[PDB]
Amino acid sequence: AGHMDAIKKKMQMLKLDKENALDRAEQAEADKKAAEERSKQLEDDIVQLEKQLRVTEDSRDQVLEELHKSEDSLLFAEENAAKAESEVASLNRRIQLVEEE
Amino acid sequence: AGHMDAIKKKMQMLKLDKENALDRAEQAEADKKAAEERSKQLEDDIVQLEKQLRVTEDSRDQVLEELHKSEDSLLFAEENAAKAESEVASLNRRIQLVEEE
Repeated sequence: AGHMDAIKKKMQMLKLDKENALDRAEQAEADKKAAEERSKQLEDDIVQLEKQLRVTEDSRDQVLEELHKSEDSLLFAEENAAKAESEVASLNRRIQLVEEE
Repeated sequence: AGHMDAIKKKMQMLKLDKENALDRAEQAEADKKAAEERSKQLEDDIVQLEKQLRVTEDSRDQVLEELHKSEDSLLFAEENAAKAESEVASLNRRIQLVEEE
């Protein structure tokens, strides 16, 4: 085995180390794309959830509107109750005065 | 028709008016309960929606966590890529120096 045979042997072992370093570079570069692809997936996920949030919020705002119309119904019913009670008291005074004629 | 016959007649017409006022009081009192019952219905509706909102929010917070772990994956992959690139350059210098022996 010549001087060059030995050098040959050592270049081969180094090339073997480099091939493994290269494998690791390729894994890492794959891992960078897998991560970037997922990050993108998830970022859209939140977009979708942000929109879903806005919906549930408009849908809530809508029950609130109905609530407000109902509260208004209630108050009008109270007003009407007092109006009729007043009318009944007025007719009772009138029947009393009529009876006394 | 006596003096009292006439008074009788007028008390009857007044009683008729009062019976109608009473009907209106009863409608109004019914309307006050219908409104209060609905207001209650809707107030619970929003409770339910407030809770649903909090869910969708926790579920969003959760995608965000996954996002953060993915971003972290990416950075680690970049670190690993540079590490391996460095190793490959180091082995290339070594093979060059070996060849020259």
